[PDB]
Amino acid sequence: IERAGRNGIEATRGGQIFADRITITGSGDFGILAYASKVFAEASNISGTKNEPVY
Amino acid sequence: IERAGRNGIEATRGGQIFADRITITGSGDFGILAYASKVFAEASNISGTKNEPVY
Repeated sequence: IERAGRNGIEATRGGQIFADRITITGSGDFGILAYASKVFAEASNISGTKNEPVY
Repeated sequence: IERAGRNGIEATRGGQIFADRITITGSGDFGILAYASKVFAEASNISGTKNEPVY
């Protein structure tokens, strides 16, 4: 993922998201956002996040 | 979910039950029950439960 206008990854209302080595770049908001939902990322390359990377 | 004869939600023996604004009412037993299992209910509206609502 790259150049996201908003959160690079958003998981809302209990929706799990699987990820292993996903590269995140230039997101408008939090690169990874958990909203009562799980997110898995064994590795990552979160970069260029205007707000806090992991939320 | 209304007027259940037993626990209005049940995740047993594993498994997951997704829920966001789920409404329960009048359940005969536990409003939400879990046996080694995940249950997600962000904004549940448990009501009229005879036994303990969340278990």
